[PDB]
Amino acid sequence: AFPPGHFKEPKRLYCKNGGFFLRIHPDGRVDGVREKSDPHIKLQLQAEERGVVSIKGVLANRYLAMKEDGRLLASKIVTDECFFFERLESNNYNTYRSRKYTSWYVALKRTGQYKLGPKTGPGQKAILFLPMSAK
Repeated sequence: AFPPGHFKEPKRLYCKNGGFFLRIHPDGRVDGVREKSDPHIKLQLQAEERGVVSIKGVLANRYLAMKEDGRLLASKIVTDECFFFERLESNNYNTYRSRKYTSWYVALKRTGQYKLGPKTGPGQKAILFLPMSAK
């Protein structure tokens, strides 16, 4: 598990697939971008309970959610679709697994689009995110 401080400061989440940072747009679209200065990739992780986080786009003021068909969007209000198990994998990247749809992961495709929940799974490059400083 992670200590305090992981949650104190905002983060960028760097995806192994394509080198995309996870981006939360003002209108609730979620996607990836390679540019580290994009203002919409500054995220805030918040511990909801042990090993569970919500992920907020700071500038968008919206929380990452995974929907029942597997799509990603970001909502103004926190709901049960906004919670993820955060786990450090053996390769030192993290995964984010839906607490509601427990086989599905937050993931980005090589195109920059999100990858639909049902196509995700362990061992994919698409599900691996490295948190780092937002500075």
